[PDB]
Amino acid sequence: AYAALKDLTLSKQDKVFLEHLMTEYGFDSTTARQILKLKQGLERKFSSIFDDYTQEERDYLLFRIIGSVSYNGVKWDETAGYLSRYFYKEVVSNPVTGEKQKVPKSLLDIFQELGLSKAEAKQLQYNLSLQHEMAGGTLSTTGDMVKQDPDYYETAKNSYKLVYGTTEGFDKFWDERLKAYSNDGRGNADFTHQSITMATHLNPTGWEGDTTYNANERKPSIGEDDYKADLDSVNIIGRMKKGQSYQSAMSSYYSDVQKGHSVREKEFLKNKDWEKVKKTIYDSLVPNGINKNADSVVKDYIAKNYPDVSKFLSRLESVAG
Ligand SMILES: [Ca+2]
Ligand SMILES: [Ca+2]
Ligand SMILES: [Ca+2]
Repeated sequence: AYAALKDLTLSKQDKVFLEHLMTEYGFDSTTARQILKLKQGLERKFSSIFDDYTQEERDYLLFRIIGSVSYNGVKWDETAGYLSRYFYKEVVSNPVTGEKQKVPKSLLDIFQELGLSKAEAKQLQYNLSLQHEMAGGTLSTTGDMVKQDPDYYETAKNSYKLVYGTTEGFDKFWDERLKAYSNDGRGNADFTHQSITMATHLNPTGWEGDTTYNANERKPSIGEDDYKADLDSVNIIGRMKKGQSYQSAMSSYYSDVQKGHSVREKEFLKNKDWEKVKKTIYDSLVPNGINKNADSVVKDYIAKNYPDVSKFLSRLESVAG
């Protein structure tokens, strides 16, 4: 655990970054180092010294690629941007003409272009999806899965063998990852959710989608994993806009979160007006028959019908004063 990061052969800044990935989301050193490998591939592919790209574009690409594990399809391409603009293979499309066409690269092929081996790419994708599904603390140990949903258990087991090549150790692995990714059931930030939120905010062309009736999703849904992801997206993007890279801003932010008190909520309320947040959620969730000025009535309505959004409001209200 501690023993893994002594030798390495990473800058002090990179080790700090790896440790934040591990602490905040639950990744072990193996997965965290694979995420660092992706980032290093982006710097080799999109230079600011030998080419034209910027650090913010490289940070966007990292968020966009990690997000695509869980958020894909044309609805997300229009929203967070098309990865095919940056990752493709060209093939002769008409043998007589010589005309070529650019064929979009799959997510696993993007991972390998950026430096991961085929096995590393499969492991990274799997662990990013696991963290995404487990972060909210709604999933079960294999021991409870067997009894409750035996078909989900054998499905999950098959996915693990697909990745690692064996069924051996699935129960121990799943239970170990469930404790780490879910923060022992209490909730960690949903990393792919945070990533696609940040990618969307950095696309040249979050909490609001999760707290309102937007079309696409399951209505409002803001479990603890999305609460942290949504607020941390806004906070870290804000630090980046002030001049920091993603690695610097997230390192400074998670350090500050540890050193302070309710820093996640206080910093969110400095980026987003508490009254605008309240108003956005009220207009979307509260029917016109309820006087929105009668704040005690509204809070009891939300508390009864949207317990997750209620906690979201209670936590911010608490720090708004
Ligand atoms: Ca989530
Ligand atoms: Ca402000
Ligand atoms: Ca209801």
